[PDB]
Amino acid sequence: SLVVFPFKHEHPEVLLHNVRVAAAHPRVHEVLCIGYERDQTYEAVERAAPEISRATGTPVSVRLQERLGTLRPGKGDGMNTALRYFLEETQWERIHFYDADITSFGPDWITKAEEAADFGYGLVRHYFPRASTDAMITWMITRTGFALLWPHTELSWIEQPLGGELLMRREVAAMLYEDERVRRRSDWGIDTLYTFVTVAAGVSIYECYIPEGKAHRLYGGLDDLRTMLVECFAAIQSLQHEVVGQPAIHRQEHPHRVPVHIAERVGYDVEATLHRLMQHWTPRQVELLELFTTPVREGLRTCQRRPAFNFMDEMAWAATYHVLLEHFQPGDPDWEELLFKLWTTRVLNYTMTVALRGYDYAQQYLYRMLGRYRYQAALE
Ligand SMILES: Nc1nc2c(ncn2[C@@H]2O[C@H](COP(=O)(O)OP(=O)(O)O)[C@@H](O)[C@H]2O)c(=O)[nH]1
Ligand SMILES: [Mn+2]
Repeated sequence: SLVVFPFKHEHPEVLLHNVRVAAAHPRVHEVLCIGYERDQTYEAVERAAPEISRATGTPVSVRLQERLGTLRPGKGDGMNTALRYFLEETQWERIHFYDADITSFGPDWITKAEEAADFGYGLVRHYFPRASTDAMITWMITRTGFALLWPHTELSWIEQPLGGELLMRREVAAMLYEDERVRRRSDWGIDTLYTFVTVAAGVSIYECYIPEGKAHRLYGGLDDLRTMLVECFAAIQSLQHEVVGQPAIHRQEHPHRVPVHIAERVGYDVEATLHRLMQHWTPRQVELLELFTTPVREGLRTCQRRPAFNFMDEMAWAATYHVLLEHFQPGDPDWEELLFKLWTTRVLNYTMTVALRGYDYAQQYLYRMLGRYRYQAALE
């Protein structure tokens, strides 16, 4: 198999460790690191490369991402450049992706995936336990969107649609490299694209569970995620009129109980997030609210004077979602900030009226949210 780690600003030690793990694995026949730019990490890898290759019998290659798409040049270009290398410069039967910044990586990751592929699945997705205030894009944007737009489909049932850890059969990779909507998505929307398209094409999917969780880079306040938020919402938006094919087999490994350290983690700085809600206002944003339902309009307007979020419950979010699908303009600075504030109030609502009632309570809620969304959408 080919194992790929795409990287941007990672520390060298962290990535080289993971490369060492993959290179040591009996089933891995090459590893490719795909860099955003040539930096300290890129060079570090390049010189450790031929030395790891002889100690293991596995070639390791570094390469720059190239401009294959047309949105922000970001992770998409990275993964697609990797697709091209896999498909055009090698004859390997399978391709693995794993985020570069993982600190809990081990060979069972690889093993579990390969075995599932042996079992016959076209695509294998690693999923993990996550803290109840993490994954807020995943739930509030990606899964919610898939549920509101494609209720009868397998799409909202994917556990981790933004997740970067996965394995594909060659033909699946080829199919994806050849799909214009996929190639286009050079920014953060790549994972959403791979998820959507593999499902839509009737690829057979297995989601295997990694109990240890994903130890990666940590994040402080909510606006760390702002670009990602817009790009991820954009991705859904652009798919909104697509149609989905007959589904294949979709099965998911049963999840273990959550590590205590994970159930006990807090995803963001509440104070700072409340502060941020009252910032970066413009008259244009205030006028743009006129597009929204009264409680959302009035809700968000209050945020100019003081933080408000009780209004942003599950129904209000769905209504807000429909307006955004219709009027949101990627590239528009005001729409971008409005989406951010708006998502922000949803997260806070969820944090105080759900996450605070406890981990299990939150998880049960989130799944029931999707359920209710799926059911509402299929009546209209
Ligand atoms: N090649 C490439 N890799 C990227 C880019 N942006 C992010 N990455 C990598 O994609 C993976 C996910 O990035 P990260 O910020 O840690 O994702 P997150 O944990 O979900 O917030 C990591 O391996 C990053 O190094 C990019 O523009 N190009
Ligand atoms: Mn990460």
